[PDB]
Amino acid sequence: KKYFMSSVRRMPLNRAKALCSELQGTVATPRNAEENRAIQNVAKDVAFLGITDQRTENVFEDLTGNRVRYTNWNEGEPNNVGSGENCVVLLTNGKWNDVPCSDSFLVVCEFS
Amino acid sequence: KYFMSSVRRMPLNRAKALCSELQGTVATPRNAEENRAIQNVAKDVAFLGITDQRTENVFEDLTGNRVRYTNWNEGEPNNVGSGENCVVLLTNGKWNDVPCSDSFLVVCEFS
Ligand SMILES: [Ca+2]
Ligand SMILES: [Ca+2]
Ligand SMILES: [Ca+2]
Ligand SMILES: [Ca+2]
Ligand SMILES: [Cl-]
Repeated sequence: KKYFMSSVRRMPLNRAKALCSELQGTVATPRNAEENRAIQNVAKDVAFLGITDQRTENVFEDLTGNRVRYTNWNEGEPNNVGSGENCVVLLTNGKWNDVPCSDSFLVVCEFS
Repeated sequence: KYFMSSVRRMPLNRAKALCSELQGTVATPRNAEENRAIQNVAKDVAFLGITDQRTENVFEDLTGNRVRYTNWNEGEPNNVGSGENCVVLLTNGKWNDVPCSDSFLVVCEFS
């Protein structure tokens, strides 16, 4: 089964990736509503998910380059504001928001 | 409990910081079953969340609880040199006390 754990400190996606990979896990990528809720359970605040549209704008993939199926975008998202928002966070209501990969948020790691 | 191993080596203070960052702790086997599980996730010698830093030869977990189950390698713990107050799980599953300043892999434990 997948197990999700939340970080205590906030950091940009690249550091979030490094943190989860340090324990041989990955940044949490919910594949369905059950997993999305499981991530909500552990994230006490806005937290990074392992999804990006860095390759092609508006084509969201997990960190292994696998195009995602399930999405739970907050109304109005993804909006790619300004210079670009190519990373994704799980808001406190469980919905998603695309944000700059360089911005800092808690991270939820996934292990199985 | 879920056990995960790090890929890089680091001293105990950094190991504690890593496990704590994801709200866990350095793995502390409470019986032979947990000891084997940690051994299996660790690909090389790794730190356990046990030390005798507070009182020499009184081994406790990182929350101050004295440990009951132990699996010391023959001749251990020997507190050699200027002192060894940290503990590692060897590749055969037995334990060895080592300097906390030394670098080893870390196995984190989560509930
Ligand atoms: Ca984008
Ligand atoms: Ca947005
Ligand atoms: Ca000692
Ligand atoms: Ca020793
Ligand atoms: Cl020491």
